[PDB]
Amino acid sequence: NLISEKCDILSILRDHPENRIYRRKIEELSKRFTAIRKTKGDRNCFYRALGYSYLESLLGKSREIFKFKERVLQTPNDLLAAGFEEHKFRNFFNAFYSVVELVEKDGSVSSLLKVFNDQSASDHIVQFLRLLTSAFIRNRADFFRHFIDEEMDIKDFCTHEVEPMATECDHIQITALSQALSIALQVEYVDHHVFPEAATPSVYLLYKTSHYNILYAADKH
Repeated sequence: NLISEKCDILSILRDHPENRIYRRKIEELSKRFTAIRKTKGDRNCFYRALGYSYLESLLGKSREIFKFKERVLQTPNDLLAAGFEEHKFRNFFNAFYSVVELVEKDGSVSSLLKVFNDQSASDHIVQFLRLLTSAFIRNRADFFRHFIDEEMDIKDFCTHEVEPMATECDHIQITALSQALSIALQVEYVDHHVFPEAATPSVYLLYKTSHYNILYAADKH
């Protein structure tokens, strides 16, 4: 499946024999986190992980859901301001928005996970999040241009490394999407620019070999 059920932290070792060199780190994670979900490794897992994990965190939080829904409703304007024609992002927006309404009206983890495990609806959701990232980059080109070579074109970067499905993310894309959606994200690293520890993150991800899974904090008891 695209997004797994919750499993033990220590399952990162017991499975995967490659992972035994990082046993002490995995054991320290096991004291701060209580679970991990696995995402398929298809070059889209940053977008799929962040989008699932963030929408999961909103379940049952009326006022957070309210404010997120209002931001997502403004997203067509970011897209249009970036140069995308309504014609082209429409179906991706609709699919994203329909998961936000599931969150708001259904409110259940199992229905959410069912959308994110449906290849088609889930890839639309990814493609939305990618176009949003690209829009955000392009509308803030004066900032994001400092992250690539001064003779490279930020627009090429969006066209080739952000918009197409199955292009791996890197720090630019993670910074752009998180800022676009106002997500407080903490990335943990099992073993080129680290992400900071967050105050009260809604999403924790575990990074290893350019792949992202989702962590759940035992910030508790």
